[PDB]
Amino acid sequence: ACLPWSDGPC
Repeated sequence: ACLPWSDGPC
């Protein structure tokens, strides 16, 4: 699950 400050490849 993508990160808040580092979403990335969801």
